[PDB]
Amino acid sequence: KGKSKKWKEILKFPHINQCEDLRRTIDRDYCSLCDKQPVGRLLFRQFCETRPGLESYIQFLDSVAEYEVTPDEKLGEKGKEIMTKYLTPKSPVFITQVGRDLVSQTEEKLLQKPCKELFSACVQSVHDYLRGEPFHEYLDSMYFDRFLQWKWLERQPVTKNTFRQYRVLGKGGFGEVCACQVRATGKMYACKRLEKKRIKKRKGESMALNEKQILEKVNSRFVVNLAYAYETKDALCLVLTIMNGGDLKFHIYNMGNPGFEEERALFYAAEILCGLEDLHHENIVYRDLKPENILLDDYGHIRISDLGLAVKIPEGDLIRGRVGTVGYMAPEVLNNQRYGLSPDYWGLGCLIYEMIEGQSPFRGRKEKVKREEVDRRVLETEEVYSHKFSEEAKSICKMLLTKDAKQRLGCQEEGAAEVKRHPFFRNMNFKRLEAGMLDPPFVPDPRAVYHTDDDFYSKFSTGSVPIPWQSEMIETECFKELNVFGPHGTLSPDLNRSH
Ligand SMILES: CC1=C(C(=O)Nc2ccc3[nH]ncc3c2)[C@H](c2ccc(F)c(C(=O)NCc3ccccn3)c2)NC(=O)N1
Repeated sequence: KGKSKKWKEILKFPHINQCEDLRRTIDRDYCSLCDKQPVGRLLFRQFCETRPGLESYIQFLDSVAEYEVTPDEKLGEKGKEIMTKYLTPKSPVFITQVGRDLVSQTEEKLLQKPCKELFSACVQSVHDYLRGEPFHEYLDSMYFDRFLQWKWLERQPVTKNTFRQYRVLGKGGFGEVCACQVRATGKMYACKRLEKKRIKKRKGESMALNEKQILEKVNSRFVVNLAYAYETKDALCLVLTIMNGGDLKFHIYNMGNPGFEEERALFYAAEILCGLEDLHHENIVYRDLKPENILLDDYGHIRISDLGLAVKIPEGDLIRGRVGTVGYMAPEVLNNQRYGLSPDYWGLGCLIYEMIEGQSPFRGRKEKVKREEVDRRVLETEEVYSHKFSEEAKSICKMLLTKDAKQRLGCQEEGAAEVKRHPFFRNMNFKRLEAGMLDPPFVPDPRAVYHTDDDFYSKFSTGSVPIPWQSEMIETECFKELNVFGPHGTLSPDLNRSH
């Protein structure tokens, strides 16, 4: 399925003794090793399936997975099924390490009205059990041994020969993004290639590193994810979630009637709002919200896709910096004031207005107007609203485009939640949107085609990102095919240490 012919050789396990060094120097943390890291999760689960009794605790955990995705109308029926499979005195798969005391509390919260995070405490205590003896036993096992081999692979050098590069997907001041493919696994990504020459000439180091490190640590369904970072002779590359559906600028202006139906604009706004929330949760200010930085995936969901201008603000501090794009810079930025998260709500106002109207609020579409004058309109004029806005669209745009940062919607104690409560979004179910369970109102046509250096370079090129790399191995069935053990209760050669 797009894999090279030698992929099994490329991904050949190392012998287990070559992982001696890893064994000594890996934090032996349950949540990370048996839940968060996806290959570690599967291996810990495999191990459990060989110990009489533990497959109950995992079956239960899967049953709750299914519950947390179950709708409200059927939350009761499913809650009752789980109760009489796993938790009662008489249940067939009784789990004893969840208190009867907690069973009691949970029955009472149940018979009232089922609350999506109902088994909050029961899942917790289950993990409290699994992290003791079972986990420590897992560490003794063949199955962790195998995890270390997977980890070994995860850390192998990444170079341009790990990938193949195809069509250009997008372009910018500092380089271009192409569709690329991992040779060994066939998985598709987008490779953002930044010429070393341009970075140095423009002193773009900070921006490049900021972007890499922020994409590395953010994990949001509304922001492109980072899977690899590496260097070539002439470039620095980021391998990112592939977004094949075009950017919002294109979609806005690709019609008689530039501008969307409110339904659709609402929807994008909500997803972008969530994206902003995820970044703010980490104290990142984005600073460059504009339609060309939002892209669609194949299903019509969006992600914030460029973070060159984003920056981490230490807790309890403000930053200075007159950066951004003309027409999308907030007054406090244009005035070179110190600011925090506020400019992003300004940008969100700009995006909603433009999605509805088909034009920046301070700038006609294809209007010959100079930077100086746009900046002037941003600071000195109020924006106008046409017949195209419902009252609630108008309301939210004005509230987000309040010139004073301190008084602007989204910049109070509730943060983003205040924006989610605005009537404009009165129909939108955010919990489901945040869980990826709302279908978008438009699916894109797949038929369209739209010295101090060296130090910086080593900090940039860290290789594979652990969790994305493991998901890749699973998703592409490299895990399933290669994760084989010795036959009939023995060790495979890669695991024998007499070798
Ligand atoms: C979103 C976006 C570009 C883009 O297409 N990015 C992109 C990102 C992830 C992706 N996955 N699938 C397609 C895809 C496309 C495109 C672009 C492409 C390559 C670039 F290098 C830049 C670019 O220069 N961005 C600014 C920057 C400055 C400093 C450090 C890093 N970045 C912009 N132009 C733009 O204004 N925004």
